[PDB]
Formats: sequence, C-alpha cells, structure tokens
Amino acid sequence: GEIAQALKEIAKALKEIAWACKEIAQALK
Amino acid sequence: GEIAQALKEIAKALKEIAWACKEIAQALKG
Amino acid sequence: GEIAQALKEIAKALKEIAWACKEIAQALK
Amino acid sequence: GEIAQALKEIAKALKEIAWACKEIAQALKG
Amino acid sequence: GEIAQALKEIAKALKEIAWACKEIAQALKG
Amino acid sequence: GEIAQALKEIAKALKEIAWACKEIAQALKG
Amino acid sequence: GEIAQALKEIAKALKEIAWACKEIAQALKG
Repeated sequence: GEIAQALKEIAKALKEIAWACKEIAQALK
Repeated sequence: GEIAQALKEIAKALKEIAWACKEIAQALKG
Repeated sequence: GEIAQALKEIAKALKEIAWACKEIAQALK
Repeated sequence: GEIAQALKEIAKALKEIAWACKEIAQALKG
Repeated sequence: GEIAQALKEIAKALKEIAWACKEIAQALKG
Repeated sequence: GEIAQALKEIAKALKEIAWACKEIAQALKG
Repeated sequence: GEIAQALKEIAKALKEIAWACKEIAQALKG
C-alpha cells in the first residue's frame, strides 16, 4: 500500500538519524 | 496489517535512535 | 486496535529517546 | 477515539524529549 | 477532526523540541 | 485534506528541528 | 494520494535532521 510504503520511508529516515547520532558519538571519541 | 506493521517499524527505528543517543552519553562520559 | 497499539509502541520508543537525552544531560553535568 | 488518544500519547512523549533537550542546555550552562 | 487535531498537537510538540535544540545551541555559544 | 494538512505541519516542524540542529553545529564551529 | 505524499514529506524532513546531525558530528571533529 502507498500509505504503508510511505511509513516505511519514515522508518528508513529515522534510521538515518540513528546513524548520524552514532557519528556524533564517534566524533566525541 | 501492513499499516500497523509499518508503524511498528517506525517504533523499532526510534529505539535505534535512543540507543545511539546512549552512545553519545557514553562518549561524553569517557 | 492494532493501529492504536502500534502508535502506542511509537510513544514508548519516543520516551526511550527522552531518557537517552536525559543521560546525555547527566553526562554533561 | 483510540487512534486519536494514541497520537496524543505520541505528542506527550515528544514533549518529554523537548524537556530532556532543555536539560541538556541546562547542563551546558552549569 | 479529532485525528487531525491530535496530529497538530504532535506538530506543536516537535516545535517544542526545535526550541529546546535552539537552547542547546545558545548554551554552546555562551 | 485536513489530515494531510496536519501531516504537512508535522513535516514543517521537523524542518525546524533540522535548522535548530544546524544551529548547534554552528555554535560548535564558532 | 495526498496522505501518502504528506508522509513522504515527513520522511524527507527526517532526512534533513539526519544531515543536520551529521553537521554536528563534523563540527565536533573540527
């Protein structure tokens, strides 16, 4: 479904935020 | 349902963000 | 309902993000 | 409605994240 | 509608997060 | 639609968070 | 659909936050 697939895109984008926060943690290291 | 399952995927992704922020906290503690 | 329950799972995860941000604050103190 | 109430729970959780971020700013101020 | 108004509350809560993040930025300049 | 427009407001608020995070980046670079 | 496209904007806005957070990470490296 198009609504389901759009929500799936939101989920993938949140994963990008998680990765970026891991990069922040790395910078502090 | 596919909408419900996609919403759960959002929830799972959000937990990944929480864990990453905990890594930020740890990085600041070390 | 399954949608409502999934939305509640999202609220719970957002609380986990809040708690993690509190740990960042504590780490800075 | 249960969907509306669940969305309100999401709004309240986001407010907790906002408050935590204010705690971070406070921590940086001392 | 109750669902639309709940979504609007989520938007308002996200703005609260943006403001808290601006406070973080202010704290770091100071 | 009323629900669609509320979702657009959520998107706009998320963009505000993105800008606040860029402000954090600016403060650290300063 | 208008709701689906609205959700897609939300996805794009979340990506902007991710990029902004990477700017924070880069700022910490500098």
